Amino acid sequence: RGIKQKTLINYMSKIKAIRRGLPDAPLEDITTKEIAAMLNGYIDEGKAASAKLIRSTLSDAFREAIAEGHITTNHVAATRAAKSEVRRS
DNA sequence: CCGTTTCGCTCAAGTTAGTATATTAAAGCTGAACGAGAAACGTAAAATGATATAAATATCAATATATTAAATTAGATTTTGCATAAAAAACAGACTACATAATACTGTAAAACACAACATATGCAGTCACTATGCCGAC
Repeated sequence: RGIKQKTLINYMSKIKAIRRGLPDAPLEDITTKEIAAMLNGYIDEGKAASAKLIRSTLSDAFREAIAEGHITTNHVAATRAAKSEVRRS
């Protein structure tokens, strides 16, 4: 997709967290519940900004999957995105 | 001179900062296959350079005089560019006459199938054998 080096690393850092927080079961078997169970698990730890990037990266991963004949719908576009206000003074 | 500890670096996982596009519409680029006329080449044949010497023929000045090709006219005429207009033939604008399809209407056989009482092979209904290791039992 022609990225600017660093940006690519950011994605990999978000993908490595998904495979460790979500089973390696079929995509169609992945319900919306098990996606919010892991998501909210990082929202209570104060990592609100992290949950926003993880869901945005994971959601886009399925859009490409649907395009290549794998799944019919994205069960990630149903969950809410955690808002995060800047705490930096 | 060498060892030990601090510091410059990069990998790994959180915390923020920034900018915003998809289709129409019509080209523009470039690798690869497609299709004739004119001149430089080349072997072969025809014209010419090679070559020389006494005898034959041309080289040329300076001026008188008869001769003639041919540009320079100058008047004569076919040739050439351009229509004008009517005789003669082509061809729509009419029309009845004639043979021909779409249609108007009568005349008649027969295709296509329901309906109904039988007739019966054949698939389905019900039970045992064919064919060969399981399971269970010993090794």
